[PDB]
Amino acid sequence: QESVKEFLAKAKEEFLKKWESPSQNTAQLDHFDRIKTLGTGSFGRVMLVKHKETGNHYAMKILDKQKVVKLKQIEHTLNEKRILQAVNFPFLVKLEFSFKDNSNLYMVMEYVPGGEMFSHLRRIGRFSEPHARFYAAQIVLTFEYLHSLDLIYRDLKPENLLIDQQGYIQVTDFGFAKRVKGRTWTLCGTPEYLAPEIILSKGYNKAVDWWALGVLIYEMAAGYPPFFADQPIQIYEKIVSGKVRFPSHFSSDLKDLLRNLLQVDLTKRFGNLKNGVNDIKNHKWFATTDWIAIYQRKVEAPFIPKFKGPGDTSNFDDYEEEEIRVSINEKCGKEFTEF
Ligand SMILES: Cc1ccc(S(=O)(=O)N[C@@H]2CO[C@H](CO)[C@H]2O)cc1
Repeated sequence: QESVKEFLAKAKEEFLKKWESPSQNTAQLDHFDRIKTLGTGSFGRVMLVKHKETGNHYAMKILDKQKVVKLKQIEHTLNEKRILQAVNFPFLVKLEFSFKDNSNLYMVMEYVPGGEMFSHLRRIGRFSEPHARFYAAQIVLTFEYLHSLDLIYRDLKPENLLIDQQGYIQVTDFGFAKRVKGRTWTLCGTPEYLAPEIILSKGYNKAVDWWALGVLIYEMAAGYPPFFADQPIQIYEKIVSGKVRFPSHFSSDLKDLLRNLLQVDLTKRFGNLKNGVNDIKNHKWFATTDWIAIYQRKVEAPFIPKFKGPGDTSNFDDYEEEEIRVSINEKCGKEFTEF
């Protein structure tokens, strides 16, 4: 374990140096060609772009400053960029450039052509336990890394897990990630993945990520999430009850792990006990996992996504292609000074 302690100490040193002195303004919009819209939201979109001089493809997240302000996401968007420019881990999508202009904020990330885990999960129905375990191990290591930096991720769900050319996970969307020593209070995340303490408006901590991992593993192995209902209010009632029904095809080890991750009492939840992540890593469901081999990407993946090359968009969906305009006048300059 000294090797792991020293790895995490170095990881924190390197994070803190970038955290304290964030990079800014490392590209500009007219250095890229727009290719395709890969995703949208209420205040931003993600575009496939190509750098005009190098030919490299990237996933460019574009946030409209005026909408970020209106939807009360200022602090969250500053968190997202400051954290992304400071982290470095094999299963996190890398931020290559960031910049802003009169209208928008831009985060230029590596493009992962294999698509969201969500698509592959829905296509296949459910993943076998070995397949879910391969992905789950990556998330465990990623959360060990993030939590050691005092970061809470807060948006684990299949849509945010991209599958790369080797079949490994790259986590995207740090819009809810936050550096938290102690507790935090914001209501955020997708309903099916919210821990009870979020729904109950409590001060919560990194244990919410371990709850979300329980939801993710259940959904991967069953094909649907454990607290499924038609409307958020009904989902929330199921979550706080914590009553779960496991499919009979689940192994006993999987059920036991999930009862401990989907523990309503955060003080009893795996990942949040005295032994921290080691209660998860040492659980019988992970007995076949070589944690070092996973980290080193030496395990052959269950599944390699089909795609033709680094510019292929076939694993992503089709969206209306809308203008990306830049106002002649600066909007919300003060709010985004640090970006
Ligand atoms: C003998 C045995 C080997 C592997 C597993 S396993 O738990 O790794 N996989 C299970 C078998 O097929 C289902 C879907 O994966 C699971 O219940 C269980 C039992």
